[PDB]
Amino acid sequence: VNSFSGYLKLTDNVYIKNADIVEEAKKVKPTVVVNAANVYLKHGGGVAGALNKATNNAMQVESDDYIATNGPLKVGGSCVLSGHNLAKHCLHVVGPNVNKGEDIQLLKSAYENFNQHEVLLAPLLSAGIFGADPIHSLRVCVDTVRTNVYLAVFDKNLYDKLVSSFL
Ligand SMILES: O=C(O)Cc1cccc(O)c1
Repeated sequence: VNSFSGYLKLTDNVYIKNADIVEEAKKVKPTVVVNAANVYLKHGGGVAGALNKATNNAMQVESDDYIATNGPLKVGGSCVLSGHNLAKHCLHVVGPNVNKGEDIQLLKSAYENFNQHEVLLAPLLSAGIFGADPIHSLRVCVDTVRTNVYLAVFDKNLYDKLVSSFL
């Protein structure tokens, strides 16, 4: 048993809910929250702008130190940093950004990072301002992630479409 409430079960291991991932993280304080990161960990907008704002910019301060030491992530890659006031840990995962010309095949590599963690609160990778088809992102998630993933979908209209079209 875990602390996640109100999710629809899609598969053995994948759950979904219409929720603000910021508000969900603040309520649950999961072990791992996933950020929709870019390779520079520049948390300007979307989930990383919203997650970073909720940390009062402490996520960005930590991230800048990480990049100064290690250099940029790979598209498809990840790093584990603090979860600040939102979670124990934040898994910063870089899905391909379609609006920058990145290979959508890298979305499966991105979701493979989730398998290193037994339970996660996550957004749909490469959705929203990263420009991918969210229906596709949910299919890749279901067919790639084997650990227990709790997906927060901000947009109620998209949530209903994801559920109603799910095979
Ligand atoms: O949550 C959503 O409704 C779709 C979305 C919006 C912003 C970033 C995402 O990964 C996904």
